[PDB]
Amino acid sequence: GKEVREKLVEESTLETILKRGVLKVGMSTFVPWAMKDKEGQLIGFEIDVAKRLARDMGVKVQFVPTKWSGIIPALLTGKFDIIIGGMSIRPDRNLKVNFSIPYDYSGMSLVANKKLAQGFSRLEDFNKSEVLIAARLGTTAAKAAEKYFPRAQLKLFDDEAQAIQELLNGRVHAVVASAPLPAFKALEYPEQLFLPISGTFTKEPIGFAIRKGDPDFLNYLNSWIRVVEAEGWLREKHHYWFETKNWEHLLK
Amino acid sequence: GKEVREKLVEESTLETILKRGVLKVGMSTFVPWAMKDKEGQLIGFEIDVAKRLARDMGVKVQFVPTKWSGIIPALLTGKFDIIIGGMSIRPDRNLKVNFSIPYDYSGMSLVANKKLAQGFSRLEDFNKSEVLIAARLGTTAAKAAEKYFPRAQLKLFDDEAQAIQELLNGRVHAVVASAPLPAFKALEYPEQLFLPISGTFTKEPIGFAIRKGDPDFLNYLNSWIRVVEAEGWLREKHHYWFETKNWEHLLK
Amino acid sequence: QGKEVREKLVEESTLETILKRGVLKVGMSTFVPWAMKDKEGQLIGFEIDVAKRLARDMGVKVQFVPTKWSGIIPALLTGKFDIIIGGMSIRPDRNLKVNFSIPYDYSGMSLVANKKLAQGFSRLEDFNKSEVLIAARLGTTAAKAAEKYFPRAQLKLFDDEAQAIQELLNGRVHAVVASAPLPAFKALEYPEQLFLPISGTFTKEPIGFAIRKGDPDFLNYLNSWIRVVEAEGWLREKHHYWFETKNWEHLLK
Ligand SMILES: N[C@@H](Cc1c[nH]c2ccccc12)C(=O)O
Ligand SMILES: N[C@@H](Cc1c[nH]c2ccccc12)C(=O)O
Ligand SMILES: N[C@@H](Cc1c[nH]c2ccccc12)C(=O)O
Repeated sequence: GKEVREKLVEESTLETILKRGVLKVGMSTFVPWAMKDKEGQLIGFEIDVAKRLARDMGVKVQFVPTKWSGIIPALLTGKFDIIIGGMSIRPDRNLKVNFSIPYDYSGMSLVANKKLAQGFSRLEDFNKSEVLIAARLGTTAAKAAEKYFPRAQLKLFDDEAQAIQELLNGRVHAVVASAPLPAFKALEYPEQLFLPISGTFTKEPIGFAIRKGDPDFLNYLNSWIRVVEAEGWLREKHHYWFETKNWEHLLK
Repeated sequence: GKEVREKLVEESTLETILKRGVLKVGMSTFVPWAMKDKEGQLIGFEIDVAKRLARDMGVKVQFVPTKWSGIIPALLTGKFDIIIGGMSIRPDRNLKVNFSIPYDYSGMSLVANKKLAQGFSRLEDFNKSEVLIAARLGTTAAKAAEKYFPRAQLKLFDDEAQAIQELLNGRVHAVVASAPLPAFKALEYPEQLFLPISGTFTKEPIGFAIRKGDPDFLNYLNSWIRVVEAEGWLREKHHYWFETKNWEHLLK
Repeated sequence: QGKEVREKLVEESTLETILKRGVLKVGMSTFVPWAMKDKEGQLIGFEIDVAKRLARDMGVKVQFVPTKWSGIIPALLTGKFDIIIGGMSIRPDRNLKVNFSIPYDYSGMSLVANKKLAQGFSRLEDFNKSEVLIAARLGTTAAKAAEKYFPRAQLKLFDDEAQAIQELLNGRVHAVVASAPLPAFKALEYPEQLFLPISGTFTKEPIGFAIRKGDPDFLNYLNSWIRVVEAEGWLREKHHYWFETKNWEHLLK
């Protein structure tokens, strides 16, 4: 009279984590979401979120850096328990994984090369056949480039630094990427780069991704988000990482 | 040692939809939530919601128009996968079906007959035993009439146009219905009708209804709502259908 | 057939257990004005009102199972009742064993101090000192808060609230830490001995129902119910009545 329900509880990935004593977290490099610093340790907003979640669960944390384009297959094949990697909740991804409630929000922005894109002042100036746009492979930045600049030539990169180097070198007109990356890079490299428009042109809820059939793990993650949101801690961390450069000299 | 969990995933109605290639949606006629255009094809706020959801799942959409009084039994016996019908989340209904998070909010309003309700300037003027009120059978409008005008005689109709026609004919004092229907009809027929009070006297979250034991389908629907809400799409659609009459030329 | 596991999960929900019994069994503990016995001998308060409307909207009777707070989660786990509706803060350590609804209320921590021992105190830091003795209820988030915000002070955990106040009045502790509005009530009650050194609250804690795990249908029902009564304004009206007025005072005496 209770077997099915008890078996569902036992098979939760939350129970797998508790038995192992370690939360295994899949993520990828996006500055300042997650990145290796000069001491060789991972830091960033997503790292702070994952480290606190592990601590509040009473377990150790282990990070499993993964190629972003293969991060969902890695979750599905059990390379880790959870994606904490600044993943936008999306209905195509949700076919394969389940999402928590949002713990952050992001929006898409654009940074441009001063010589190639001189005089460009509007989104539509980049939606032309002769314009080359760079974005990160497998991300919502690529999807936004296709949606808002469909006539542009889109060039995808599996590495964030390789994409910005193309822009610095004058090989593409713009990089499309989540704020605050475009604004930060325009301020970092004013000799080569500029920010044509302030603000953002998408609004994207960010959630944890976990494997399906696990309502108990979802309950735990959503309850955890609600508590640290009400505490003001997510706002504090969002401001530190995305609205200051106080962490800048931790990096190589 | 994970059969129960793997079987729950396989038995989700989300997987049933994906393998069929078609989302089957139950709904009923309420202008402008869902109604036939002059070609005989369905249009409205709820139709647009269902069409986007199906498209974002990668499937076709098939509408199953249903008598509202039997729409939950139809869901339970498998006539369709989901109710996208402007349904208020309610605890009695929740005994039989599960509800998504809200994708819309509505509120109750009243439109009155000028001759029978001459002088009725307040809501309490309609809470009298000599007053007759019409409402749609099986809706929260019928419940609202029972709660806020318990002394009045309630006349129920399974057809929206039949109810407003009784009001137009001077056979009832008022129709209780979700905004914007009362305001729209008072502006459409000022010779017969008037709106004694602006604004609404209920506030009702609107949710999808699906069959129980399906946490995976619930996760998908709620994550979808969060994405299209943040995009501003639900707001745009709510404004077009419920705050303008720009769609009237599609009807007749 | 082909839906066996799913149909069994539906049938094994505690929601169905409640509907078949015809009665909702609610675990709670006595905290004024969350839940308390009035002078007619009946339970009243914010949590009682929430539980009574939930039961009525479910179509069942309600039965309250008063339980000692430190043992309330073990009592839920062993089936002494169906649900905790007892002002319980959603917390990650508790969530290891039970599941939580979305929030139906929020609380924040406060503090009530002895006038003689804590004369001149006016900030949180004044109480964070080795000589300061602080009391908090065992097993509550007041104990966690005292540990976090007053780590240097000597912490006296208790489970007899009346005895803790007796010690605060005779000056055997400097302050009592507890969820607002209770410290303010104790201060506004005994203005000669006690006072309220800090205005407002220094935590923000979402409050949720707690239920046994593996029950996504019961969670859906509880969360949908909260959404409806929150939209109606009813929860905020009940929060105001119990926690921001004393209109209920003379039901007690
Ligand atoms: N949210 C993006 C990933 C992302 C995070 N930070 C970024 C910065 C730039 C480009 C992409 C990103 C996605 O889900 O696909
Ligand atoms: N929300 C109502 C249905 C509804 C939508 N639009 C309406 C207009 C008039 C009356 C009822 C309705 C319900 O759940 O019952
Ligand atoms: N929210 C507290 C319980 C509580 C409610 N009201 C209180 C008043 C005093 C002390 C504790 C409480 C907890 O979960 O631990």
